[PDB]
Amino acid sequence: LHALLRDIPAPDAEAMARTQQHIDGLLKPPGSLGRLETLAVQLAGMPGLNGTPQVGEKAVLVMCADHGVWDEGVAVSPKIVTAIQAANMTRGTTGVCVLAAQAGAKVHVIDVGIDAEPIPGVVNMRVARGCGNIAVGPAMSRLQAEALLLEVSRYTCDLAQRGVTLFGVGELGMANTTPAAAMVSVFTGSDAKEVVGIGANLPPSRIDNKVDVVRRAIAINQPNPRDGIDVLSKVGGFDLVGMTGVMLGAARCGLPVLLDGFLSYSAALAACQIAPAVRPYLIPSHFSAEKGARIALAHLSMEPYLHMAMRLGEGSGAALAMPIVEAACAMFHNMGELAASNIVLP
Amino acid sequence: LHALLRDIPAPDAEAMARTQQHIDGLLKPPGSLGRLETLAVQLAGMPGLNGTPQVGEKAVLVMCADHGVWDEGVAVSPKIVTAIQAANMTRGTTGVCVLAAQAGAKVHVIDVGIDAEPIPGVVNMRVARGCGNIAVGPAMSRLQAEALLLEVSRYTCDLAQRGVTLFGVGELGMANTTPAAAMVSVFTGSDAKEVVGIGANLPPSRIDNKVDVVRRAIAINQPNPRDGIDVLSKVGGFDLVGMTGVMLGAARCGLPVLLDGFLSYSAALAACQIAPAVRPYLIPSHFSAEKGARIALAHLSMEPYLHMAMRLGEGSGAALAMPIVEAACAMFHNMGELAASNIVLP
Ligand SMILES: COc1ccc2nc[nH]c2c1
Ligand SMILES: COc1ccc2nc[nH]c2c1
Repeated sequence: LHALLRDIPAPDAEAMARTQQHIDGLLKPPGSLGRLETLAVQLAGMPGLNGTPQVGEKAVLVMCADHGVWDEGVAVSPKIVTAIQAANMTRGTTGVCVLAAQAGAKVHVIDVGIDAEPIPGVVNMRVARGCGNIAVGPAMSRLQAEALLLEVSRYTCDLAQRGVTLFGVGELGMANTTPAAAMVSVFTGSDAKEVVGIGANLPPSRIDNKVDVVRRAIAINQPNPRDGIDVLSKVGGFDLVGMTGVMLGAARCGLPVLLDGFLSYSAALAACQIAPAVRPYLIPSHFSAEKGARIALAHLSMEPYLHMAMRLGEGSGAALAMPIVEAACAMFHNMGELAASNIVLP
Repeated sequence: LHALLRDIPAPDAEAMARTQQHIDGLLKPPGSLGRLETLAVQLAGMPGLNGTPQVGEKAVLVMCADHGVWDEGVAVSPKIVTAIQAANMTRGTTGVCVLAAQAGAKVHVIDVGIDAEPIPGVVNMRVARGCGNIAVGPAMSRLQAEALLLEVSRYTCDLAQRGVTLFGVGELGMANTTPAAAMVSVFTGSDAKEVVGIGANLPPSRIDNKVDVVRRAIAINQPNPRDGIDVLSKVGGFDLVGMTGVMLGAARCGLPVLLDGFLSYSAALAACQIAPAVRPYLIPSHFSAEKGARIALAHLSMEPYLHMAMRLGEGSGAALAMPIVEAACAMFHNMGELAASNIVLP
């Protein structure tokens, strides 16, 4: 793990300088393509990309897990939905599935802690049948966290070998916006009221209780903000852990990762906390409709591309942004050059 | 023309109600897919869509024209770029071309007023070799405007027959952000300073002059804000006119049109001014980096999906949004249903 972390490559500034130069000479007013240009330069700096903005195979990793905190009345979806939906993931009927297929990406369903019998077709990395209830104690042990980090990391980088160059991260677990709020609050120093959202249609009347739960998790666990692994294990969840793992793995592998929504922001705060070197590999997707979105993003210093008012999760936002990433490559590679037209612009 | 305008169909509320119902039953928390849901319902209401969100063939229409106002020192690109770039459009090397191809859309280059010899491969609808200089008089005659409106309209709806279901609109004409600013100012009642942008990298020192030019165009022409055709003809341009025409045609045809950036916003204000019935067919794409973007959009009551800091034009933003439109259809059609999973959500 310390190994893994140490070995995260820095971006190739040399490749980046060449990219910029090339971009500047394309058939257009310099910088006219805004964020598409920036995006492309960002990709060129990623070592696993071979000095150029390029997209090979695409995968979306969905981390599924149940949470003890569900018993605190924080989630109106019935617990079993995790298991059901997870199964659906295997049939290509979910929101992520549909969106991924549209993006030509492949969805990988990973069970890291579902409170149900194993589901065939789902990758089994199950830590336990749901995590501990953060309202009265830690979600899991430090060891348990580090281990999953390792395991997910590896799996992630291993896909790299199969030709994957672009990752999308997602989750599935009833009541997960709660631990998410807790983490944000902790890493960010914001009060719970500020970061707690309605999750999957939580009735306005039930908000108050959700906030209390969050505050409690915090007070009881005393998670240390300067220690991401500490935070994750105490008030996080299996699914949160797994997302952070994907992020560490893609970074170690020198590859780009597309974030999703609020849950994903939480995991990104942790990964950056654990390894700042991770930052440059992260790519925002959309701007989640969850209440704590703006704060979480501000702390990440990220401005998403898409404003869709989405709040489904599953990695649906991630899939949705893939074409944008492809567009930047097409731009980079297929556009003609000013010089070839004898055009000169200031 | 009065005919055309009269015959613009209202959206099918019945189809819309069925869409919503169907959407609500999909494998997810109701409304969790935000704007993607809204988008889909919007499409279902379009008569040319056959009661459902669907996308057949896709086309991007690029209106190219030169402007007399170029002589007022408002644009740093050399005039000839219109002609050059237009030619490039025919080779698939431009920004729109690259983006359209990525979206599987076809680009249609239309010459409505280029100040150069005709370009083979380009559709010829040339009104004149550039429009009049708005700083000292009208861009063209009312008749000239109405005619192009008619001609572009028809061409547009005619594509509908060839299987096109989704239009994207774009332009190409050096110095065009100037007439654009003028129109915005007029329709919006904003002062020129507020709406005048840097266009294609206009040096900050040269801004002042651009604003004066705009104010002048206005004072001299006295365009009537309650008359879109009046505005267009006086301080607009051939390309502006043509964009408005695409919009009227797609609406008459009962089809959706994707807007681009600032120039496109201008044309949309005019079309809505001329025919409010046009509104429901319009679909924002991205949020242009041009200074007058926010005002123009506010007047259109539109919130774009994409924040890319783009300012290239050509219909590049339009192409970029196409996959989003496709995504809403996929969602609508390929997602599984809650009932089929025995899942019940509040
Ligand atoms: C290719 O040079 C230019 C200059 C201005 C432009 N506006 C749209 N495309 C452009 C290309
Ligand atoms: C299908 O029902 C549900 C409920 C919550 C969910 N969160 C993500 N997908 C979900 C599906």
